[PDB]
Amino acid sequence: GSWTKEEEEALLDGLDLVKGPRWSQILELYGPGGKKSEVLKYRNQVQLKDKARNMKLFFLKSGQVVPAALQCVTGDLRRD
Repeated sequence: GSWTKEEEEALLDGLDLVKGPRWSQILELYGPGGKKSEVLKYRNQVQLKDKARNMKLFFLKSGQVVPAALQCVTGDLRRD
């Protein structure tokens, strides 16, 4: 359920590397058999997308800087 700090860092690094909200490519890097590591092996594409939106919402709602990697996550950030 809840994410570790390492998982959150991997999602942000993945977004930076795949140059956009390309969730399957993040799992090529960090998912099961990931090229970099398996730190996101238990998060599916639906989970990556929702977490990226929730992290962007967290920075916005707390008045903190949105990292460049999350600026490509656009549109509605509300939970389904």
